[PDB]
Amino acid sequence: PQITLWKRPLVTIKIGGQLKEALLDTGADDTIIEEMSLPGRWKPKMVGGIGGFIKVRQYDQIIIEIAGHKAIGTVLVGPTPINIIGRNLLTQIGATLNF
Amino acid sequence: PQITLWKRPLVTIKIGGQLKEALLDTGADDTIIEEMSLPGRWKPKMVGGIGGFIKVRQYDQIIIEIAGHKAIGTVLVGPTPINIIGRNLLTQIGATLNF
Ligand SMILES: CCCC[C@H](CC(O)(O)[C@H](CCCC)NC(=O)[C@@H](NC(=O)[C@@H](NC(C)=O)[C@@H](C)O)[C@@H](C)CC)C(=O)N[C@@H](CCC(N)=O)C(=O)N[C@@H](CCCNC(=N)N)C(N)=O
Repeated sequence: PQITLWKRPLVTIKIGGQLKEALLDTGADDTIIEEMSLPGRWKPKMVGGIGGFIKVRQYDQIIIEIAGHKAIGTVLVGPTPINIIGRNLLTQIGATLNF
Repeated sequence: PQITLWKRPLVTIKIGGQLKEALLDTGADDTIIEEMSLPGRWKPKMVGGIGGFIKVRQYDQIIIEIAGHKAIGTVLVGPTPINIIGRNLLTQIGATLNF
């Protein structure tokens, strides 16, 4: 699909058998979702935003469905105001910015 | 142009007669530029995201050239780590997210 930006580009994702809302975020290097239970061991990572840095838990090779497209990659878990799908997974679904 | 997301989608912009590099960010409601001088009166505003909130100055009716495309809208000025072009101006250049 082609998505205009008059409204926030929110989509439905499926992770860990749950449906959650997420923002398609070209301004994010990585993908971050709010606190949830994910399988496997995690590693520590620090990420920065407009207001500074936060500590998140990094999980690898997580299966996640984004607006119907399956992706398998790195997901960070932490205190983010909203679930964000970043470039790491956007490239997997073949997303591009056009104008 | 069609912009892939293997890398950060940065583009050249022209504001206040100055050339700057900016990030095309579908995850940003507004446009935030690094500390610089702009004409007119402004209002204080607080914007947030990952890491918390920061204080910016809001200037309205500012003309900005985004990668060649002239647009007009509100521009926030503050201590941002990177110049961000949000949806308020992305819509004006007809930018879309395709996948
Ligand atoms: C420095 C600012 C870079 C811009 C983006 C912003 C954004 O991710 O698009 C987020 C996503 C939405 C909320 C989480 N948008 C925002 O943060 C924007 N917020 C908003 O639009 C709304 N705010 C809220 C809280 O809803 C609006 C209501 O104000 C603001 C820019 C203000 C309009 C951002 O935070 N990117 C992080 C995402 C986290 C991540 N790791 O992917 C990033 O890539 N950080 C990189 C490097 C960033 C560049 N380097 C640096 N010097 N910090 C990193 N690896 O840590």
